[PDB]
Amino acid sequence: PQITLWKRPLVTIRIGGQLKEALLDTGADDTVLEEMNLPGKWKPKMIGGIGGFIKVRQYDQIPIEICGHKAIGTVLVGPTPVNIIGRNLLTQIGCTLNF
Amino acid sequence: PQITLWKRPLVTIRIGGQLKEALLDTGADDTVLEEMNLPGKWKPKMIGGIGGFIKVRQYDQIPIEICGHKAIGTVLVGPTPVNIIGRNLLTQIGCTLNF
Ligand SMILES: CCC(CC)CN(C[C@@H](O)[C@H](Cc1ccccc1)NC(=O)O[C@H]1CO[C@H]2OCC[C@H]21)S(=O)(=O)c1ccc(OC)cc1
Repeated sequence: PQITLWKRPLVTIRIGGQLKEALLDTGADDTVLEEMNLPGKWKPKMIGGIGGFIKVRQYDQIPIEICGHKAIGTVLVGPTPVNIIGRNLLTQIGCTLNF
Repeated sequence: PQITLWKRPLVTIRIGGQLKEALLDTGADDTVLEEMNLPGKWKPKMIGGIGGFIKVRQYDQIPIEICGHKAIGTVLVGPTPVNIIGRNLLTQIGCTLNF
């Protein structure tokens, strides 16, 4: 599809039994999801943006379905105000910027 | 151009005869540049990111040429981690997401 940017590029994602709305975010290196209790091993990390840093938990090889497209990779979980699909998964679903 | 996302989508922008590198950031509503001087009236504003809120200076109707595409719009100046081109200007240059 083609997503214009008149509004926030929010799309439906699935992670296990949770459907969430998430931003397709070219400015995000990594995917950052709102607090959720995912199974498996993780490692602590700090990520920085406008305002400073937040602490997140890094989970690897997590399958995520983004608008029907399959992805699998690292997801960072922590107290973000919005779910963010970053470049690590955007590439996997074939996403480009065009103008 | 078509821009893939295996690398950060950094582009050269022209603003006030200066060349800067800025990140095409679909997860940003607003264009926010690191501390710089711009002419004219500005308004104090606050904006929030992943790490909390910051103070910025809001400049309206500023020309920026992004990859040779002309925009004229609002530019926020303040302590962002990196120069970002947000949706307010991405829309002006006809940028869309495609997958
Ligand atoms: C370092 C570049 C940029 C920060 C500039 C990175 N951010 C992604 C942005 O797209 C966030 C994504 C974001 C969106 C909404 C809320 C928090 C974060 N947008 C953002 O801060 O936009 C601000 C400018 O416009 C405003 O509109 C939205 C918030 C304001 S991020 O959320 O902080 C972030 C995401 C992933 C990541 O992985 C290492 C590290 C940081």
